[PDB]
Amino acid sequence: MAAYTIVKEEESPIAPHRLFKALVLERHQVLVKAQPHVFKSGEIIEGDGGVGTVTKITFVDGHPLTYMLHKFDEIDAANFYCKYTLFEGDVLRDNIEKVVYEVKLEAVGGGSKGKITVTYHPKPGCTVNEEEVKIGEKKAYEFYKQVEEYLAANPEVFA
Ligand SMILES: O=S(=O)(O)c1cccc2cccc(Nc3ccccc3)c12
Ligand SMILES: O=S(=O)(O)c1cccc2cccc(Nc3ccccc3)c12
Ligand SMILES: O=S(=O)(O)c1cccc2cccc(Nc3ccccc3)c12
Ligand SMILES: O=S(=O)(O)c1cccc2cccc(Nc3ccccc3)c12
Repeated sequence: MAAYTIVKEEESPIAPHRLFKALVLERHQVLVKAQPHVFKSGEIIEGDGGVGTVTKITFVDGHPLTYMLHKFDEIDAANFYCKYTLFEGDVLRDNIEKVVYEVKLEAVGGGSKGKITVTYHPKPGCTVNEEEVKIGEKKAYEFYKQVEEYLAANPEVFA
C-alpha cells in the first residue's frame, strides 16, 4: 500500500491445460527441466497440490541465489486458476516481503489466453526496486518461452 504490479495478457499456441500444468502445477519440476544449468531440484515439502502445499526449488551450487519456497493459496485447477506466493529463500532481495502471483488461463481455439498479475510486496514501510520488477518479468517470461517451445514440439507432453 501502495504496491507495484504488472498486468500482462498473453497468448500462445498451447492449450491452457498443458500450460497450467507446466507453468503452475508442476512448475517446480519443469524449472529443473528447461534450465538444468541454474536449478538442482524442485520438490514439494508438505501439501498435495492444493492450498497450503509448499514447494522448494534449489539452485545449482555455483548460483548466487540459494533456494525458493512457494505456498499454494488458491487453486481451481479445473478453471486454469492459481494464486501463489513466493515467501522464503535467498532470492527475495531486501525491500520486498513476498511476491504474489495470480494466474488464470482460458482456451482460445487451438491454444491459450493467459492473464497474469504479479504484485510486488515491499516490507514494512520500505520501497520496492523497479529493476527487480524488470528482472522478475524477464526470468519468468523466458522460462515460459522455453516451455512453450517445448510443449510445441512434443504435443504428447501433458496432453
Ligand atoms: O524441459 S521441458 O522440455 O521444458 C518440459 C516441460 C514440461 C514438461 C516436461 C516433461 C518432461 C520433460 C520435459 N523436458 C525434458 C526435455 C528433454 C529431456 C527430458 C525432459 C518437460
Ligand atoms: O506470462 S508469464 O510471465 O510467462 C507467467 C508468469 C507467472 C506465471 C505464469 C503462469 C502461466 C503462464 C504464464 N505466462 C503466459 C505466457 C503465455 C500464455 C499464457 C501465460 C506465467
Ligand atoms: O540475467 S540476470 O541474472 O538478470 C543478469 C544480470 C546482470 C548481469 C548478468 C551477467 C550474466 C548473467 C546474467 N544472468 C544469469 C542468470 C542466471 C544464470 C546465468 C546468467 C546477468
Ligand atoms: O521469476 S521466476 O519465474 O520465479 C524464475 C524462473 C526461471 C528462472 C529463474 C531464475 C532466477 C530467478 C527467478 N525468479 C525471479 C524472482 C524474482 C525476481 C527475479 C526472478 C526465476
